[PDB]
Amino acid sequence: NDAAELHNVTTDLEKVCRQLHDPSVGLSDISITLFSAFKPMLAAIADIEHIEKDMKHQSFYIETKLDGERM
DNA sequence: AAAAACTATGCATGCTCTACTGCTTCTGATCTAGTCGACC
Ligand SMILES: *OP(=O)(O)OC[C@H]1O[C@@H](n2cnc3c(N)ncnc32)[C@H](O)[C@@H]1O
Repeated sequence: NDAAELHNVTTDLEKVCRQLHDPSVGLSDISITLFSAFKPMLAAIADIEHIEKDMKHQSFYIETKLDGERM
């Protein structure tokens, strides 16, 4: 049921296969753990005249985008 | 005095080292084109 979330949190098939072996017995909690790669958070296309509607009408942070490698 | 036996020698064969020169083939170094992995 929650294989995708655990895989994203841990980024390893072996751990997902081993921990989530039984179908009924799941994991109570799943979150980023030490020495376990996690999927980075990306950004979607930005509407140029709906920013406020996208921000729910609150102050927002703007920062110059950097051309490098995400790590 | 005359005939037969032993030794000197000497020229030619084949082998052996020793080297030299040429061709064929294997190994190694270098250059160039193509390919894979990671990202964005
Ligand atoms: O085009 P894209 O979706 O790959 O761009 C988003 C990625 O770029 C990273 N990024 C670049 N610059 C920044 C800043 N200033 N802050 C946060 N992330 C940034 C994103 O993390 C993403 O991988």
